[PDB]
Amino acid sequence: ETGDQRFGDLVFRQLAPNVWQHTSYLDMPGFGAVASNGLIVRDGGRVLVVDTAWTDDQTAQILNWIKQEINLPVALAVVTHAHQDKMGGMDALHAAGIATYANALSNQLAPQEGMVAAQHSLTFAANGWVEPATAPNFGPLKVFYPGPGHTSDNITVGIDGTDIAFGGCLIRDSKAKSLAQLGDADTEHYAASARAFGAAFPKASMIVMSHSAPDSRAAITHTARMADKLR
Amino acid sequence: DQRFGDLVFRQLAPNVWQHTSYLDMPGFGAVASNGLIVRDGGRVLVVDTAWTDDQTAQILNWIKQEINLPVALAVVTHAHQDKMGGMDALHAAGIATYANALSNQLAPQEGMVAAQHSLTFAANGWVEPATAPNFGPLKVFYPGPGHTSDNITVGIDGTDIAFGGCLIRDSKAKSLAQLGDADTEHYAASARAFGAAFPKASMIVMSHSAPDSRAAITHTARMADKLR
Amino acid sequence: ETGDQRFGDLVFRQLAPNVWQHTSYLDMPGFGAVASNGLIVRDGGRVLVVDTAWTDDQTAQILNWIKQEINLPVALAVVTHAHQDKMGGMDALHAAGIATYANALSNQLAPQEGMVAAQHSLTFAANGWVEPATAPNFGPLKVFYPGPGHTSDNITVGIDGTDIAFGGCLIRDSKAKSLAQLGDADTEHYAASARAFGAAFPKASMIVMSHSAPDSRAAITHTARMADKLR
Ligand SMILES: [Cl-]
Ligand code: NA
Ligand SMILES: [Zn+2]
Ligand SMILES: [Zn+2]
Ligand SMILES: [Zn+2]
Ligand SMILES: [Zn+2]
Ligand SMILES: [Zn+2]
Ligand SMILES: [Zn+2]
Repeated sequence: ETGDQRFGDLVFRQLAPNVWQHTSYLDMPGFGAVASNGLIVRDGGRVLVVDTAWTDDQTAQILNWIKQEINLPVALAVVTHAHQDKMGGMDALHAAGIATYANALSNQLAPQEGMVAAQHSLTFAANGWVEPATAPNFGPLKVFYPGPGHTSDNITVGIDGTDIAFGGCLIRDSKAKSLAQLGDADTEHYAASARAFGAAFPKASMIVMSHSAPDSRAAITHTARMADKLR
Repeated sequence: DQRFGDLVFRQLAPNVWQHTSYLDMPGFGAVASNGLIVRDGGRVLVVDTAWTDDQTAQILNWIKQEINLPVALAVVTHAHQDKMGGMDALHAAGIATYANALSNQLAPQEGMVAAQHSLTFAANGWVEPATAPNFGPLKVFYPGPGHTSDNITVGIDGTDIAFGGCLIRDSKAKSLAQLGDADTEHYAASARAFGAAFPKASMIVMSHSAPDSRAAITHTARMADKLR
Repeated sequence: ETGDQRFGDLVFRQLAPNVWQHTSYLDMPGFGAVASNGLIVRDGGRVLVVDTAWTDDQTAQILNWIKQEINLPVALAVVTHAHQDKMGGMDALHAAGIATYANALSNQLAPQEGMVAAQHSLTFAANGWVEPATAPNFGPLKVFYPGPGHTSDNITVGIDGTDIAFGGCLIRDSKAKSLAQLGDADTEHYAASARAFGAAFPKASMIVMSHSAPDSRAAITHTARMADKLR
């Protein structure tokens, strides 16, 4: 697609002057290639990454692309929950010397899920905002825990200076037929958590998510309505 | 057993009592919920409120009569009415209250009053000590999502007792009785993590069964395997 | 039965001058009491116990019966696998200061079974006989691991100087209609393990077992034949 950059088996799409979406694919029975999206953010003289690819090899390719297209050191990465599409490439981040951050709950779940925990645990205030001492020097990344939904540990990220907020796997596109939630979903609170994401980033007009192309805020209201059906 | 008003108290160890309160739940009838009272030197520690403020005040008045030591702090194990229904009674009495940060985030949505203090947890599940000041023998462990996303558990140092709250059901239970806020994927691992956090505990106290052996942990984990 | 002795919820039957069988019961609602048998052995001025009762309180009843009726200290207990009927009372032994022994695998399985591990681990040679250094001062107790059957960890015990051998839950009543084997039974090897128990204690004429009264060697051959029907 126009605006998409193929790089090995990954796809990169510039979303804003300092923001790109990375996309990697995992082959799954019945579906073929399943895409997962993350973000790359240029912040002055460094790069920040949100979410790995499905695998270490793919995540190394993200770092390779950053070297080629941006040529600035990757300072830190934040992963948004303990599923393979978000934390599958933690090893490649650590081998590159990148400081990694995740919800403390994500780090506690990672071993059970067969993932590597991030090096640092984020903790959150009772109002959902990250405790700033657990997320030092995050630059424009505003990390918000909306409550359980897609998973108990899912977190979300707004990018200061842009119209962009990343709902991860919590938010689905405005035309999604289902939420694709599984047994680790909290179907009682999912709707309120989706709405709390909307409220935490009320001005964001481009909503980026893991398994759909970027959408309008209609993705948030649609997701919450579909989640209403689950309660 | 001992009675103050509508509350029942059962001594479990020299310094530990179980408190039991009841609420009529549409269909089920009178549902019991258990919490703990711990005497620790010159003070008393409470785990979980009763279903209501009035019932929780009854706990506080039994403590004053039978123990006659001030209640230093209370910890609540998740944002459901049987564990946090009586928060206002604790705050009216000047008691410092603690809950998982996530429990305090959920409390408004659940129609609960939030605790005054938020507990946070290391990646290994043990509470960050700075967030649980002066908990004495209370060893607070977050086992992972199960009954709810926010459920926490507590062992009593120097006793055989560990409190699984609503995560653990007794060895004769037929089901977990979990709802939409349960995590059926991780429930079994969380039950097993609770057992591993308090591996020497021989009396397992829980919210909706009388105290049981470690068979309650194993049975709960086996039932949880069947929801995965 | 004639000659049996009651203490609380337990029944004791003298089998030989220096050997008693202890029987405890577990209430299975709608099914009645499930009996489990173990052994008590007088060896000079000390007593040796094979298997606990189902619970700590029942096992304390065993210890009190020993004190009252034999009045010799219990030096050690050996438990024959990690099921409630054999290890359910470990805490009662430890509280009384009795040294406890089990197959290393039984001790490894105990935590996940909700049991308390024994203090000491037995290990076994390739021929099934216990490594003597791991079973110090066992006196007349001859411990044999016959291979997987009832469980992977089940062990068996002969009593030197008597005609008695204890098959635990591996050997079943010669009138049994089924093995009552569960998910942790090894049905490929069960028959060979029962036969190995018979060959390890070839002169034993009284076969004591966990869930029926003492039998002849027919209990061994019948059990092996029942297991043959499952290979
Ligand atoms: Cl995953
Ligand atoms: Na025990
Ligand atoms: Zn996910
Ligand atoms: Zn996803
Ligand atoms: Zn609950
Ligand atoms: Zn409950
Ligand atoms: Zn058995
Ligand atoms: Zn048995």
